Amino acid sequence: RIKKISIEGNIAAGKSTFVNILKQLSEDWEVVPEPVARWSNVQSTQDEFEELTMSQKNGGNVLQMMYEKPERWSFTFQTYACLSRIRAQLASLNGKLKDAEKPVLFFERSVYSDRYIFASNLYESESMNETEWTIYQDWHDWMNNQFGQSLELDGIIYLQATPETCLHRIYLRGRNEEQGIPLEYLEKLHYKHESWLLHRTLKTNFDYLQEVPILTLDVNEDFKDKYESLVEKVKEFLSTL
Amino acid sequence: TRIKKISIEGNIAAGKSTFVNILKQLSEDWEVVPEPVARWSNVQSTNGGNVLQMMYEKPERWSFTFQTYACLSRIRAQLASLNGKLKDAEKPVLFFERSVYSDRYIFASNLYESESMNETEWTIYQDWHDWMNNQFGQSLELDGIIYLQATPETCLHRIYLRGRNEEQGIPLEYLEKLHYKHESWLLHRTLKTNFDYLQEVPILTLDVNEDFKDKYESLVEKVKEFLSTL
Ligand SMILES: Nc1ncnc2c1ncn2[C@@H]1O[C@H](COP(=O)(O)OP(=O)(O)O)[C@@H](O)[C@H]1O
Ligand SMILES: Nc1ncnc2c1ncn2[C@@H]1O[C@H](COP(=O)(O)OP(=O)(O)O)[C@@H](O)[C@H]1O
Ligand SMILES: Cc1cn([C@H]2C[C@H](O)[C@@H](CO)O2)c(=O)nc1N
Ligand SMILES: Cc1cn([C@H]2C[C@H](O)[C@@H](CO)O2)c(=O)nc1N
Repeated sequence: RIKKISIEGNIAAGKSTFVNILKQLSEDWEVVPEPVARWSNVQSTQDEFEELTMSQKNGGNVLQMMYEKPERWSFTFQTYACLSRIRAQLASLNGKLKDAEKPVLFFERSVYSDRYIFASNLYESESMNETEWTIYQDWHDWMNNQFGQSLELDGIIYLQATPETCLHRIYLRGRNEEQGIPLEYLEKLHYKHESWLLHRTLKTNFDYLQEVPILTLDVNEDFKDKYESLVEKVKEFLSTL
Repeated sequence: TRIKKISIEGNIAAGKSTFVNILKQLSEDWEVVPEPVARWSNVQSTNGGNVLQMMYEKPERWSFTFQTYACLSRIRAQLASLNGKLKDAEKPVLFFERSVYSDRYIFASNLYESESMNETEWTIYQDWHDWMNNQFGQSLELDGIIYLQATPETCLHRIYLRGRNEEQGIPLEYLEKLHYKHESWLLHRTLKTNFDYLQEVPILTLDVNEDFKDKYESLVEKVKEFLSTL
């Protein structure tokens, strides 16, 4: 019964900012954030006895390892990115909004952006070879088939910001791992988003996506400047779902 | 599922595919899930890369990728076989050529120990494994284990007999390391896992060091009867 809406857009477009403010408008609205923290500090579960005397230690930073050496670390990062996402998304689908009249769960990105934007771009850039790309897609396909329609989207909200805006916002936010990202990299990700969500020319292995409704919102302005009209557009869009 | 799931464990070229292929023929109630080794030497969706070779040749670069794919393809194969085969059989048994537990606590673990995977790769692999099995752990849980015991020297010889190109450079001491993990898991039972049910699972240990021209009859009957106790 929970409607599932993906917020899509480039790095530092303003997705987290927008959606976590937006969700306050209704007790029936919740967000699943992207597990970026879990990527910059890699941890696995402690044993039940061990956790009582041993601290959960800071782990490696796979996000940073990927940015430093994408040709070595991209496949590892993308596999983990998508696994951590699915785990978090399924749990919120299963455990939240059990008392909502019109429950909406907003996902910060989707398994589709993992594959068709980010990993695809890494492949195109030869940061993943043929074997890695085949394995990744094989895995991604298998996992999607395993769930029925459970993660399937009801709608996508595309926050469209220029590569230049995103580059500035990466600096504003100050994530250490992202400070070396050049404009050329953001432009590549921009183009993939435009093909997928705006021009709608991008073909995926998931045919329902060809027909999922998409709301495109320009987020280039300062947050106060367009927020009202954005909220109005979002609410009108949800009414149609 | 009411399908009995039995894992066949043992070192490289101990004789597991050979044994399970013999076993299979005893009843129409018995099926096998082989390791999809062909998918590992020829990477393809559903002539590609040989990720088995890439791992053996460059294990600090390729071990994690290989271990992830191997386990993923096993879970895929094992689940398919449950979903479709036997079910409606009298006393269904499914024999697995290895398990998700040997993937992790034998193969991947040895790679981490040998520094072929770093801390980050090992932590990611364990997180991946815990989760992948939290969904599919229940449906794949083992009823029994058959441990096919062969010396590292026997295994090295059989690697030669079989002639898989990728394996011809594996040294005796690599086989020794895998042997020690098997014995610790299945004989000494000193290897502890994240899966508490396993400590309860009965194990039939079979010595397969001898030429099969010899004592194979006893072994097979001895399985037929182990399964009666389950
Ligand atoms: N419309 C906006 N105007 C000014 N700053 C913004 C706007 N939207 C987001 N930000 C800021 O830009 C940075 C990136 O936003 P964030 O929501 O973290 O992006 P994303 O979730 O898409 O990666 C943050 O520092 C946030 O303060
Ligand atoms: N008991 C045995 N005696 C003689 N040869 C054997 C015996 N078991 C296996 N072999 C041979 O050894 C090789 C490895 O056996 P295989 O069943 O493929 O091993 P695994 O599946 O354990 O890797 C094959 O060439 C096989 O014909
Ligand atoms: C989903 C996702 C995100 N990122 C990066 C972009 C940001 O630097 C950080 C947070 O989204 O992770 C990535 O490389 N690949 C992905 N599949
Ligand atoms: C399951 C499994 C197998 N192998 C190797 C041993 C053999 O060379 C080949 C076929 O089992 O793959 C491996 O390195 N890691 C695994 N998790």
